[PDB]
Order: sequence, then structure tokens, then C-alpha cells
Amino acid sequence: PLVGNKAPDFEAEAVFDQEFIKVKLSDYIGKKYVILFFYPLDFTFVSPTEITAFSDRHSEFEKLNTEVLGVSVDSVFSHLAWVQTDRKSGGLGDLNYPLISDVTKSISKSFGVLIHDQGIALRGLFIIDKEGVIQHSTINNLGIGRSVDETMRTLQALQYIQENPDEVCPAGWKPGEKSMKPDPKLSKEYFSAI
Amino acid sequence: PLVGNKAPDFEAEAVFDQEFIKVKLSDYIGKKYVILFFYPLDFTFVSPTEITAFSDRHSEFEKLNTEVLGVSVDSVFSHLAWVQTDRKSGGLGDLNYPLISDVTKSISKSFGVLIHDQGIALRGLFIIDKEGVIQHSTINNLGIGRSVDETMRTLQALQYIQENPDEVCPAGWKPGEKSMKPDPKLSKEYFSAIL
Amino acid sequence: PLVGNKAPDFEAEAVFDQEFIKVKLSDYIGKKYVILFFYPLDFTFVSPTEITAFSDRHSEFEKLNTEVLGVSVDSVFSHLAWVQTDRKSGGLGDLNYPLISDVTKSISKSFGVLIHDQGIALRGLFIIDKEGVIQHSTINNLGIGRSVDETMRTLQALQYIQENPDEVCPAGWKPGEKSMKPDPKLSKEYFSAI
Amino acid sequence: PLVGNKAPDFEAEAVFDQEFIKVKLSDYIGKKYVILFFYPLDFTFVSPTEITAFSDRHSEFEKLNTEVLGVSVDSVFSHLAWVQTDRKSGGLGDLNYPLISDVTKSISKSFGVLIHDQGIALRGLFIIDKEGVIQHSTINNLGIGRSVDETMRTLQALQYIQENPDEVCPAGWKPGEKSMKPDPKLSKEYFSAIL
Amino acid sequence: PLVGNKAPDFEAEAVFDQEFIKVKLSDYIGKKYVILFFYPLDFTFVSPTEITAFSDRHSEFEKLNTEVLGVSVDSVFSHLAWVQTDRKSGGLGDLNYPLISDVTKSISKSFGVLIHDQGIALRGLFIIDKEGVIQHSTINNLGIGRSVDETMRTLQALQYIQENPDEVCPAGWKPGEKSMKPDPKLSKEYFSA
Amino acid sequence: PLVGNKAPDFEAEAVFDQEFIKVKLSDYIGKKYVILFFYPLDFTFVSPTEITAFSDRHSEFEKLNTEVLGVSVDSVFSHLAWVQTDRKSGGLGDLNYPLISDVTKSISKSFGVLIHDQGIALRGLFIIDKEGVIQHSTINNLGIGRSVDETMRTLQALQYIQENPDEVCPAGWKPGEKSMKPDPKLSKEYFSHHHHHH
Amino acid sequence: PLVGNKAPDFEAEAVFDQEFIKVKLSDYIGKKYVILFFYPLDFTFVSPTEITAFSDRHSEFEKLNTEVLGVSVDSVFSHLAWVQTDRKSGGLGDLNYPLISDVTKSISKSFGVLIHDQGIALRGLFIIDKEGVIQHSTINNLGIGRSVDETMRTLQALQYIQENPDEVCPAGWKPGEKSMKPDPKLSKEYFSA
Amino acid sequence: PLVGNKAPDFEAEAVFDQEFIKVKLSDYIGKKYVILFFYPLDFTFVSPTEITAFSDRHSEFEKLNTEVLGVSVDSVFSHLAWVQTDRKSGGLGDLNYPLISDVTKSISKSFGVLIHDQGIALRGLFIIDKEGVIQHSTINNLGIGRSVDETMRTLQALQYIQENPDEVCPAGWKPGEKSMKPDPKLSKEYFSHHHHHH
Amino acid sequence: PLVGNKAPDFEAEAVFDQEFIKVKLSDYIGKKYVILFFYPLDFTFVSPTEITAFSDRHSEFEKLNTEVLGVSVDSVFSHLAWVQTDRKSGGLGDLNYPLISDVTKSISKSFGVLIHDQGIALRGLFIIDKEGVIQHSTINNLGIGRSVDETMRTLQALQYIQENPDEVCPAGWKPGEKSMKPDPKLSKEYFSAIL
Amino acid sequence: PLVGNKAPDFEAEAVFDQEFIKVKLSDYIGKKYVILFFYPLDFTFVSPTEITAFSDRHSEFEKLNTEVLGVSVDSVFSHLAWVQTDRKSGGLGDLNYPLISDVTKSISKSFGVLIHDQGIALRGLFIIDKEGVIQHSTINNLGIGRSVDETMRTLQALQYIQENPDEVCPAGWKPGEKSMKPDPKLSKEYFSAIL
Repeated sequence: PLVGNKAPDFEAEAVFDQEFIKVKLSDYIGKKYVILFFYPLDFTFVSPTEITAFSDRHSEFEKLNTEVLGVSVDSVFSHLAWVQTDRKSGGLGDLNYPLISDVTKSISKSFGVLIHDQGIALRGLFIIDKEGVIQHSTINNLGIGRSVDETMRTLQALQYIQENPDEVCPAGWKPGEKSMKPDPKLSKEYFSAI
Repeated sequence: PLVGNKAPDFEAEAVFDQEFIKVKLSDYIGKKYVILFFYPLDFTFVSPTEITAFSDRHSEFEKLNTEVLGVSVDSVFSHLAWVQTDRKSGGLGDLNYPLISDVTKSISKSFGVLIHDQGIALRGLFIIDKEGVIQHSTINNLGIGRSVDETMRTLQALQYIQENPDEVCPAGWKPGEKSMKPDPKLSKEYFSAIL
Repeated sequence: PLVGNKAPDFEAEAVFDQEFIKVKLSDYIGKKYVILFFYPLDFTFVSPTEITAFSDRHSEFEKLNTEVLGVSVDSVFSHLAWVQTDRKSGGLGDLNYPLISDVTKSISKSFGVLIHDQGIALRGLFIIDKEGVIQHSTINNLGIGRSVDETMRTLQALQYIQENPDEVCPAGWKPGEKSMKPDPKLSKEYFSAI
Repeated sequence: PLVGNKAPDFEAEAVFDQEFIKVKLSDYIGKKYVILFFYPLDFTFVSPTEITAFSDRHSEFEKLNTEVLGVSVDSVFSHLAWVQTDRKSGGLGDLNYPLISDVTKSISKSFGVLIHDQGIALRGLFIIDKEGVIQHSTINNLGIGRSVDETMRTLQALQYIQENPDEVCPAGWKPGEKSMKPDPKLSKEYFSAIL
Repeated sequence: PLVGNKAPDFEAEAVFDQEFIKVKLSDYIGKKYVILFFYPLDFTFVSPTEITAFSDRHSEFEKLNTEVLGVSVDSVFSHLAWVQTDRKSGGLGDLNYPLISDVTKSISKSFGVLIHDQGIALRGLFIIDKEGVIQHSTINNLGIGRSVDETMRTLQALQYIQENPDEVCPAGWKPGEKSMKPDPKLSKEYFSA
Repeated sequence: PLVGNKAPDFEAEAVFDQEFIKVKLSDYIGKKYVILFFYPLDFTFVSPTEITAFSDRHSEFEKLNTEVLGVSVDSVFSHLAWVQTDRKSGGLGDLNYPLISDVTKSISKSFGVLIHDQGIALRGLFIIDKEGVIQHSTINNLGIGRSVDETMRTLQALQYIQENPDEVCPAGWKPGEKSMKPDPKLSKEYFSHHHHHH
Repeated sequence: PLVGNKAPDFEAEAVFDQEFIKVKLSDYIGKKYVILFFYPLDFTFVSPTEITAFSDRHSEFEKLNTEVLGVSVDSVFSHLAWVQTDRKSGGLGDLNYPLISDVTKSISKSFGVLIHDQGIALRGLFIIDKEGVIQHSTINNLGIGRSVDETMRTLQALQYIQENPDEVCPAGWKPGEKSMKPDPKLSKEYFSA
Repeated sequence: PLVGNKAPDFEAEAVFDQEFIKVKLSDYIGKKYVILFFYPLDFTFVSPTEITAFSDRHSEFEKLNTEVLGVSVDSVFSHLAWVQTDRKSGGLGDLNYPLISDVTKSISKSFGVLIHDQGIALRGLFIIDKEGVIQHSTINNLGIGRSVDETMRTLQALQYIQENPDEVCPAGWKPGEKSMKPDPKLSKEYFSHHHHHH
Repeated sequence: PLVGNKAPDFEAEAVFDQEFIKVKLSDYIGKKYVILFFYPLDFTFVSPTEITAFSDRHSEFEKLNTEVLGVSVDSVFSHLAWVQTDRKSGGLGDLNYPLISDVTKSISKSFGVLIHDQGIALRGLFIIDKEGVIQHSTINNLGIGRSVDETMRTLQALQYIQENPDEVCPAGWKPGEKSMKPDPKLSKEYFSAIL
Repeated sequence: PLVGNKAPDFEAEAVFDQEFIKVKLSDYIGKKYVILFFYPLDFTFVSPTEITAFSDRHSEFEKLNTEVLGVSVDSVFSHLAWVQTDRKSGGLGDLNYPLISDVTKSISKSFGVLIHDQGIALRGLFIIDKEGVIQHSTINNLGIGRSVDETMRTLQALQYIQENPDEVCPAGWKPGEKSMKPDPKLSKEYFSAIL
């Protein structure tokens, strides 16, 4: 599986602050967590709500040492045209993170989210830790938007267990909730408490 | 990819009501939505919290015409032993849904959740509709527990767009929130309504 | 070669009069000549000048029983967004012919104009006769715009020799110019005249 | 595709000034632009009009640092026989550029213009820059003559954008017309200037 | 065949004294004989009688410089749960030897005891000498328990012929019985009696 | 694996009552249990003690509806020459069961007991039930003789659990000892002899 | 080998009487012997002497129920241009037999006369009987012209042995010379003389 | 094709002066032209007339720095038996050149004259120049004898154009007839013996 | 092995009574035993002595329902020339049996006696019964001639056991000698009389 | 073919003087001629007569620098049991040469005498010279015993021509008989004396 292993590296053109840049995924290793989400096409319907939802809460991810990266098979010129469209008109407005262009579809293919039939990507999202290892996947069919909240929760759980490597996070864990020690003897400390 | 296609069928033994039964995944086609979640091993730590979290809210899924199915590579005798252990002792107590045994590991293989190094499954969860099609995938590494709330949300979004085939669900959609029509002309109806 | 043989058939989504339609190339067989031109990407620079140039002279092609079809690897949503952009802003405005979407890149691949490196098509143009046979190719690198005039000339020559199957068109032939009979004995009638 | 890449090199005999010479395509790299055009056969009909049309305007290409090269599958003895036939008799008369013999058909094969059924080349024309890279392709079926004017236009556009690497040539561009900068911000300078 | 050759080596997790340890089979080479037995699954019926049967007599095997190793496809968490159950409740109680986990099933596969249809091992038992060579195999279908007595007999025969490499053991040989020299001329001393 | 599946069928010549006969293994299906044991070579040392040991107790197996079959890679002419040798001279004397000749070695090969290096069989023994399914394997290296007593115990346990299909035999079970009637709880929808075997 | 077997059939365009025709080699089966000769290229030097040499003596071959076919890799347009040139200007003038175009080079390839390096045929000549069988091959390198006399001699020998199938032709046989019967006992009549 | 390229080399036993010798074809390179002719079998009918015809005119070839070599699939013992047979009896008598034995048939095979159906060679003749390059081929079916006169003509034409490397021989050329000095117009940059050959 | 199986069939031209015939090996099945011997080459040295030895004793084989067949890779014309050569001159003289020509060497190849290095056959001899099955092979290197006496003995033993299918022939068996019954209990008749 | 080439080497256990030895065929190279004969099985019927026939005349072969080697697929224990059986009882009695055991059947396989159907060897016999090259093979089907006399004759002829490398042995050659020189002109000495 992809989860539990190093992410497939890529180097691609992207749009950031309405300028054309390059983004190399491995360049974030050692530096930040990465939330990499794919969406099907520019100028669609669920996709702008996801993209701007993540843009509006980007400060929360930046303060948690996490970068957000959006990817679709569109070119950087579609990306740029869409950034310059008003949100009220179905556009994106200005974005707080890079919009990555996968024109060759190799990135979507390497993450297993490419629908070969249609040449577009599913709504797949991947949380990558500072060592470059994929720790989480959410993959939705095209009609169902994802959740910034659940992405935030999963990310906080990952950072929590990586700072306290002797803990694991129970179902529904939030910051402030009790964790547990994955040990037949010490986990009882949790199981008695409830 | 798995999402967007018919689920790989299986027929496997399971523990239900402390009895041994058989479960065939395709038997739910035409009848119920399926939430199929894998966990690594019996007598572990995050896994019991996931299993009982879903069991305690099983009635809510039952009201939504959805069955929950837990799967791991352990045998049905380990499953039965774990159900008969108290929750206070790290056990499951009584379960409201079948615990399926993937003893040959073929089910985990077909859903791409098997860590071949270790012979156990990742924390993969799959939502399957009444036609047997996978519509949602959640896959966590072994240490991070999942969320029954987000599973409930995604399942409800799927049911909404399947009853209203002209709608799609925006980011963060919950029941009661506005959806939109995936049409460049009718989408403006949703878009020109956000201050 | 592609030229001299039946065009590779396709069925694809397209934008026409700002609506989503389907276009099947073989459906024009027996009905009209087809001028099929590929361009690299939506929201570029030479491409809008080519697309609108052909749009403005579309009546000349319609009166000659010829349809124009543009193709790129962009989706119909980019196509539609670009049609709804003003020409003064680098957009296309309203188009007189369909804009075809090759999201899977199979069409560009089958016509041999796909740059595999970049996932976009070269500036290839193909004139297809009423039997579906490719009779002409113009393929330019990305920086050089094509010519509506030379396309018109080549098309008029093709229709001329197909109406008078005993004639062929010399270099630079225009309507009104003398043709010749490709026959060792009758071609002399041309060669003496000049 | 051929366009956008280095041309397939060849070394072949040719007729020039009614003498037998050798021509190596890569020998023009670093020195001149190359217009390489194929024609099907000697002693035919459209082909002599193309060949002499280019010969009569050869001086214009020579002024543009460009050589013209004609190629067909005929031998150099047929080529020489055709040059020595009067134009009034369907011949070539004197030619200003080499006529290359593709007797083994390997050159036509490498440029994708060989009709394998018939063993002759289509009316393919290729523009090659000083680095040896194909920048333009014209391929006609056997009955439709080509245009020296459009070849001149495309060659001049190529030379313009290669001397001005920040420019691109719009549709129908001729020398003296405005070009544009392929940049979403600087392109508006061209676009907001057309009534 | 497996018997007569070096055992397929493995490194696996196991439960011993209610702790998780590692066991590498080649680590016993030069040190002890190994009695390596597979059983199908934890929390079953015949298997606990075999496992505890070997545990109760482990001192007899240890005095013979022999270690016992139990293996099944269950994880160490099932193994530990089963050890921490009393024998009266269907458990194993405390064991005198390691319970090995073959969670990937590769060990059962390499010893040819994996029923691929069912993903569990047959009741296969292997006697391995100090050089790491398989000398004996007992493989039962799931319903028939094995016998610690016959394992002890076979191990004693193997140890006898390895300490007296010029002897071989006749049918039913027990310590104290006559052996014979596998030689046409010297066997006659045995058959004449 | 071989155990748990139908035995590989064979048809071979054999020595019985000092005459050359044919034996087809599938012919015992429906009729008798089979104790099929291999030994490496004729005129050896452990092998005659095993062979005569089984012949001397053959009546006990006959009363249990069981036939014994010995197999080796020697020909029937070796088998007959060895049967006609006195036991005091290392021979077999007359035997109560057939001695099967595996000259082409395909039989040893199909049962996985052929040492390819040496062209002889290990001391493999196989207990086969009335449906032809191998239920037990004992495979010894060449120097260690087998036990007729343990073969009898395993055979008796197999016959017990097949006659009482709800029972299983614990470790070390002998006739007269308690068996086990396990009670895996299957639902009645599933209920219509697998799980009590583990 | 080609000699002794049916010729590779072909259908090709040719020039005859300054007109474009088609020639299919199997169309001559049952009707005429075929003298099929290849030459390298049109507008050369040895080749016209061979082509016109055969043309000037075509009546001698036609009286023997034999057609001559010339083949080169040039097109019919080169062929026609060369025919319409006078012999005094290096041309062929009018020809008594078809000039075949092997523009795809497949015919030369199938008769093994194609020099692949140069894309032209050697000076190969083949005599084909009324059943379509190759009976004789003459293959020269480019600088040595062939001989119409030896072609006539070989054709006359082949026709002789096919009309008298019990005879064979000795070395240098011409019409009027003694033949022999290929038989150990009847050959003696020949060798005794 | 064979013609225009170096001959396939061979080394074979042969009969010469009623003794067994060896012949290696590459040994003539730099030294003599070679007329290498195959015939199907010894003790036949067209073949002796060809063989004796070449032997009787061998001096004419010797004076032209040319060796003749006959080859067939028969052994040297057949060749010697046939040489020792009188010509009036269908034999060869003594020969002026070696008779080469192709018992393994590799020689006939390398020259493409082996009828695989029958294991014998067609009446193939090959003229090889001093550099070892085949310049001419005549291949007759088994019933048609070849012509020593035409071999002489072709050989003389080859020697002429190789001694006068600017000339070529028209159709039917004989010594004394006009040759041709063609004048293909190559540029002096290209000018430093191909094109006048066509 | 060849011995014990049907001989590889062939059809080949041969010389018999100084005439050309065809010989098909399977045509002797049911009719005669066959002694098929190969020799290396015509006009050699050991081979003529073998061939004439078999011809001189051919009547003894004919009375035993046996044909002799000699085979070498030479043609029928070499064979005929050699038959018409006097024995004092190294020839064969008149032959009582056919001389078969294996020009394509397929026969020598199928009986495994062809020296591929040299294209000739070894001194292999095969005794074939009326059913077409090879019962004996003798294969000598080129310098060691074979023995007609031993061929007659082997043939006579084969005919004996095929006439008395319950008997087998001990070492050195000749007509008049004791046979034995290949049975443990019946062979005692032969064994007990050993002196 | 095997005849004319180095024999396939082997190393095998054998019985000699009622002891177990090892025998390596290449160890006889340079030292002795080898008569290597296969027989089908121990305790059979033709085979003991062959084995004892060779043992009884072994001294004649020993004086000719020749060893005898018998081979069958039986084990050395069958071999020893058979040697220790009386000849009147179908046994061998004491043997003058080694009995080799081919239990894995590789030796019979490499000499082409193994009947794969039955796993036993044919009655194949091979004469091997001091250089290790097979010069003669006799292969009989199971019922026809071989001849020690013909083996001695073939061996004596081989030794004769290897001692006189300019001679070859005609058909039926025995010591004292005329040889011949395999040369067209020298063979006339033999041929001209034919009566």
C-alpha cells in the first residue's frame, strides 16, 4: 500500500501567488508535514469549495508546520485563469498555497487516484510526515466533498503520536482526549478509566 | 483505483452474537449500504476502541440502512475470545455487527490494505453502496484511530447524492446544509450566495 | 503515414454554442469536409489567435461544405470558461464551431501530435475529405501560428481535384489558375503554356 | 512526433550543377536553415512545378541563410536526365539547389513520408533550424501542389522567434506584423489592441 | 524432502514468560536439539492438550539438551491472551517454552505444513539436531493429537545414533534395547539373536 | 501438503506369498485403511526389523480392517530373494502383506520421500483412510527405526474420530482414555464436521 | 535455391509501345517461356546495350514462343522517358518487349538480385519455362554485360530437353549436336563416340 | 546476394593427380582467378562432359592466371574411382585440376546450390576474382550442360574491366570488340570506380 | 533407446540386381526379419569385405526369412559403379541384396550412426524382427569390421525366443544349447544343472 | 553418437571381492581397456549367465590389459547378496571384477541404455580404449544374451589396429587373419589376393 511508505516523489510546475513556480515533494522532507489533495478538474463545483475551504484555514496548518498542496491534471494556465476568477462566480480567488499542475498525469497515476477511463483524478487526500512517509488517505468519489475538520484531526493525531512515540490515538481522538500506551500491560490504564 | 468500482467480493466466516456465521459481501447488494472496516489484530489497543465505537452507534447506521462489518486476519476463535473479554479488560463485550475473519488474508489483499511485511491489515475503511460500488476510502497507519463521525458524514453525503442524483455535496457538507447542481449555469446559484 | 489514409475515428465531448455536446469524427463522413486542428493548451497565446481567426472566417468554410474542429487536451470546463472570456482579455468569445476536449490524450496520440514529454499537442492541422481520408497535414512547433489562408488554399485545391479527378494542382495553385492532367502526353499542354 | 526533435540524419548522393555530389544533412547544422522537401517521382507533373518554383525563388532563401533540398526515391541518373530536359518539355532545366536521391528509401522512411504500398514519397516538406531541429511539417497527398509563399512565411516566423526568443508569432503572422510575449501578463498588451 | 536437510531458518516473535521475545531457529545450532511443532489455531481444543502436554514434560526435554518451540499462524497478542487464561477456562496457563507467531504464514509454508485453503498449519512436528538438520517429521491431520511419548522415543533414538555414529536403531528401539551396526558382516550379530 | 488430501494413486508389481502380484492403491478405497510405509533398500539393517515387526503384528491390523503395504525402489526379484532369506541371516522370511517394488521411483517421488541424491526413499509412513485421504505422516531419517506401537495408536485414534464424527482425540490418546466432544457454537443457518477438529 | 522451383509471382506496371500496362508473371504459364532479366538503373551505360541487344533480336525469341521482360527499380516514368530518347542520345528507342518497374523493390528482392546497400538489382537473368519453373540463372556484377547468344543457347537446350524429356544436353550443346540419355546403360552410346 | 561479395571460404579434401590433397579457397586470393563449378553426382551423364570439357581447355585458363575447381557431394573415393574410369566408359580419365569432395554438403549449402530435397547440388558455376569476390553466377537445372565458351567470355570481360578500371564491357563483348569508357560527371570534391559500372 | 522400439521407417532408392529400385523398411513388417547395416563410404576398404561377406552368406539368411539391407550416404550411381567393379579391384561384384542410397543422410541420422563432423555413417548394424522392432544393434568404429557369424547367432537366438516365447537365451547361446525360462521357479531347471 | 567419442565419466559405488569400493571410469584411462556392460536387474535369468561367463574368462581379458565392469540399477546390497548366492541357486558366486550400482540411473541414462518405461537398463555393452573413447557398442534386448567370444574378437581387433595404426580389420577378422591398409593403392595388396 501507499500508506505506511515514502510518498512517490514528483517535481511539477505550480501556481503560487499568481506566479509560476516549481514544487518538488521531497523538498519538504525534514521541513514540514504535507497535506496533498487531488481534485478532478478546474472550473468544477465541489472542487472550488474544497480548494477555498483549505485556503481559508491555511493559517491553522501553517501554525502546525504543515503545507497544503492541491493537484489536478489541468495546466498552470487553467489554474491561473481560475485563481483570477471571483469566488462568487465559481472561481477560487487568491490562494494561500500552491496549485500543482499534473498535465502528464504521472502524479495522479503514482498515487493511484487516476481514473484511466476519464483521465482525471479522484478526490484523494494524503497526509505526509516530515520523513516523507504517507500516514493517511481519504479517497472520495467525485460527488462527495472532503472535510477540512477531519483532515485537521487526523493531522493532529499524527503529530501527537510522533511527538509521544509511546502513545496511540483511540477512535475519535481530539487534542485534550486521553491517549493510550499500546502495551498489553499499560493499555489497561486506559481501559479501566472508561 | 478501488474507489468508483464494484468491491472485490468475498465469502468468509464471522462471529456474530457469539456464534459462527458466514458473510458474503455481495449478499448486501440491493439491500443495504456496507461499511467495511479492517483492523490489524485482535487483543490490541486502538482497534478495540474503533470496534466498540462503531458498535455503540450501530443503531444509527441500522436506521440508515447500513451494515457495519469488521475484518482482520485473525481467526474466528480469536474473535470469539475477544468478544468474551470485558471491555474494561481491553475486550469487545457484546458486538452489534459481525466480526469477519480474513484468515487467508485474501480479503485484505483485494482491498489493498495488507502490509505484506507483517501479514496484517492497515486501518482501512470502505463505504459501499447498494449496488456494491466503493464510494469512499479511509486508510490510516496503525497508530491513528478513525472517526465514526466522519464515516457517518460521508455515508450521509453519499446517500443524499444518491437519492438526489442532480446534487453534489460541497466540502464539509452535513445534513441540512445546501448542496449544489454540478452544472456551470446552476452552480452560480450556490456560488453567488456566500458573503 | 496518416496522410492518404482514413482518419483515426474518435468520439469526444466538446463545447458548442456554450453547451456540452458530443462529436464523432466519422459522423461527418459523407456529409462534410473536416478541418481538424490541435492546439497545446487553453488560456495561452498563439492558440486564441488561431481559434478566433478560424471562428471569424467560419462562414467561408461552411459555404465550402467544411466544418472546423478544434482539439486540445483541456477539459470542456476550461473550454467553456475560455469561451466566456472576452477576446480583449486573451479569451475566445463566442465560437462558430465546436471546441473538442481530449482529456485522455488518445486523440492527440492517434494523430501523432502528442508531445509525450509535456502531455500537450503540437500545432497540427489535418484536412479530411468526405470519405474520411486525411489529405493534408500542417504541424508547427508551439511558437509558430498557422495560416487560415493556406488552409483555405489547400482545401480549395483538394475539392477542385476531387470534382475534376483528371486534374492535379501545380505549386501555388489558386482558384482561377490553370491545372494540369497528370499524363505524360496531356501534361505537355500545360508545360508549353509557360 | 518528428516536429520538435532533431531531424534523422542522412548521407546521400545528389545532383547539383549537373554533377554528382554527396549531401549530409547534419553538415548544415550550425550553418544554415534547411528546407527539405520530398516528391514522389521524376518525370511527373506537380513535382516539376514545385521543384522549379523553389528554384526560381532560391535566391530569396539564400538571402535568408537557408538551403533548399529536394528528395525523391529516384536515382541520380534519373535526376540528371530530368535536369537536362527542357522545362517546356516537363523537365527541370537548371536547378539552383541539390536534388537528393533516396534510392534505398531510408530517408523517406525516417521522415515518415514513404507510402510502403507504392514505394514512393508523399509531398512532405520539413523546415529544419540551424541546430538541426524540425520546426515545421507540411505533408500533402500526391495531387495537391505546395506553396512556396507559405513555406517562406513559416521559415520567416521561425527565424523571427529564434532571433527574438521572448516572442511568438500569431496566426497569419508576416514580417512587419505584431508578435506577442507568451506570458499571461504581457499577452494582454497584444490582446487589448484589436478592435 | 525436508527430512535429512537443514531446516528452513526463520526469525519470528514469540511469547515466553508473558513477554514478547524473538526466536531465530539457527541460534540453536551447536547448542540444543529443537522440537518444533505447529498447531492450527489458538483458542481451540486438541491444540491446548498438545501444548500443555509438552509444557508439563518440558523438564524431561531440557535435561536432554532439547528446546520445544510451538508455532501457529496467530499473532503474539492472541498467544499472550491464551497464556493469561487459566487451563480451567480453556486457556494454556504458563508455558515452559516459547510460543512462536507465524503471522505471515511463511514458516508454515517453508515447512510444508500450511493448508493454503484455510490459512492454518497442520499438526506437523519436526525434530532438529544440533547441526540444524531435520531428522524426523510427524504430521497429523487436525483431529488426531500427537504423542509426547513417541517424540521422546524418536529424540532418544536420534541422540543415541549421533553419540554412537556406528549404531542404528531398530524398530521400536528404546534406551536399553539392542542396536545394530549397519554393515552386512556386523549386522549378523544382531539377527542371530 | 500430502496430509489432508487423497493419496497419489499408483499401480505396481509386488511380492506376496512368494508370487508376483499387482497392487493398485485406489483399490482399497471403500474397503480398508492402508498403512503405506517406504524403506530405502533391500538387504539392509533397520528395514528388516521394521518389515518383520509389521508382519508379526499384521493380524492386529487385519482385525482393524487395515492393510499394510511396504514399498522400496528395489525390484520384485530383490524382494523375493530377500523374503526367501532367513530372518537370522538378516532376511525377511515369509510376510503377511505385499512388498511393493518402486523400480521407476515414481511412487517415492509422488509421496515426497525420494532422496534425489541417492535414489532411495526415506523411512516415510502414511496412514490412509477408507476414502483414500492421507491422515498421518511419519518420516524418519535412514538411521532411526519407526514404531509399530505408535502407528497402531494413531490408526486407532483416526478410526475412533471417524466412527464418532463429533469427537476428537487429545494428545497421547489411547483406547480407553477420554476423548473430547467440543462444542463450537455455529448458528442454525450455518449449521446446515469442521470446527471441532482444531 | 530459386533454380528448379516455381518463380516468385509478381504483378507490376510496365512500359510497352509507350503505354502503361500491367504484367503478371503467372499469366505466361501455359503460354510462353519467359526470359526475365534485371538491370540496375535507367539512363546508365551497360544496361542500354543489354536492353537494346535483346530488343533487336526479339523476333528470334518470339519465334521460339518466348517473351522477354526487363526489370529495374526505376518507375514507369523513368522507363518512358528513356524509351522516348533516341539511341544516339543515350536512350533506348522503341522496344519490342515490356520494361517492368520494380518501384517497391520487392521483385528484385524475391529473385535474390537486390543489392540492399544500394537499392538496385544485379544483372540477373532468369529463364522460366511454360510451367513457371526457373531453369537457368545468369547473375553478373554491374560491370560485365550479358550475352544474348548464351541466353539463346540455354533456352534452346531447355526447349530441346522438354520436348524430348528422355534426353539431356551435354556441355556446349547447340541444336544439331548429339544429346544423351541420362541412364547408366544408354549413356554408353554417347561416350563410345 | 552472393555475387558482388567475398566467396564463402571452405577447406576440403580433393583429388588431384590421383592423390588426396587439401584445397582452401581463400588460398587463391591475391594469386589466381577461380572458376568454381558444382555438379550433382559422380558417375552421371552431363557432369562428365562438363568436367572433361573444362580439363581439356584448362591450359587456356592457366595462361589467364585462372584455376578451375569442380565440387560435388561425393567423397574423394568416388572421385578417384571415377577419374580412373575411361572417358569412353563415361569416366573422367586424368584431370588437369582438383576435384573437390563436399561430403558434409556445407560447401554447396554456403553457395546456395544445394537441393535440400535430394542432397545434391545444382549445376552452379561461380567466377571469383583475385580478391576473392564472386563476380558471376551461372546456375543450371540438372539437365542442361553449361558452356566453357561462355565461361571464358565472362572471365575475359572481368579481367578486362579490372585491368582497365575505367572501362566496362557491353552486352556480348568479346576480346577485340569495343568497350565503353563512360564519363559520369562527379565533382572534384566528390571525385576524391563506382558510377561508370551501371 | 532404438533397441526395443519400432525402427524408424524410410523410403529410399537402392541398387538391386544392377537396377534402381525403391525400398521401404516398413514393407518388410510381417514378411521378413531385416538385417540393416550401415557402412561409411563406397570404394573404401573394410566396407567391401563386410558387404561381400554378407552377400556370400545371403542364402543362409534367406532360408531364415531374413533380408539384408546395406546403407551408406553414397548415391545409387556410386553404388552401381561399385557393384560393376571386380572384387579383386576393391569392388563388390554381384550382390545378393539391395544397396540403399542415403544421399540426404536422414536414414543414418534417424538410426543415430551419422558422424556429423564427417557426413558419413558408423559401422552400425541393426537386427529388426517381423514386427518392425529393433532387437539388436552393433555399432563399430570405422576401422573394426563386424562379424557375420555373430550376426547369425544373434538372429538365430531372436528367432528361437520368438518361436518359443517362454524361453530366453543365456550368454553365448547357439542352436542346440540349453535355453532357460525367465521365471524364479522355472529357471531352477537351468540353474541347478550348472557344473 | 557414443561410439567414437569419450565415454561419459562416472563415479559409483561397487562390489569387488565382497567389499564396497568406488569406481571412477576415467581412472582407467591410460591404464586399461574397459569392457563396460549393463544388465537389467539382479536375481534374474539371462544376466547371471552373462556375468559369470565374463567372470570365468576374466583372466584372458586381464592378460590383454582389460578390466570388466558390470552395471545395473540395483544397489550394492543387492549386488552383495547376489554375489553371496550360489550359482546353482541363480546366484553369481565369487566374481573376478567389480559389480557397479547405478541406483540413481544416471549411468544407464548417459549411455542411452535406460528403458525409461521400466527404470532398468538394456543389455548394452561398450568397449572403451585406454584413451577413454568408445570403439564398440553391442545393445541387445532383454531376452537375448550376449557373446563373450564376439567381445573378445572385437577387443582383439581394436588392440590390433591400435598397435598397428596403419592397418584396419576386415569382416570377421581374428588373430592370424590378413589385415589391410586403408589406402586406395595399398589396399590392393589385400584385394588382389581375393579367391
